[PDB]
Amino acid sequence: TEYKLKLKNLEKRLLETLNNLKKEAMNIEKKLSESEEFFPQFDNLVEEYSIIGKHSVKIFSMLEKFGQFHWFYGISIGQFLSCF
Repeated sequence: TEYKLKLKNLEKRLLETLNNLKKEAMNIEKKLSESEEFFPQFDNLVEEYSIIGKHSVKIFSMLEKFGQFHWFYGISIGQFLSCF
């Protein structure tokens, strides 16, 4: 985001430095080319976390049903993350 904004700023400034223009353009191109294989390897990882999550939301729900049962057995989500 900051590179594309600064690139537009450099382009309007050049309208009213081509070396650093080309270098930041190459930097912009590289921080994309490396985003190509990063995403399918990123999102392929989390299946470990889906089995984590489906248990986590069930555990919190069970403690919540203990909280609706008796007024003393209350629990917040902040305490769940602190214990996590």
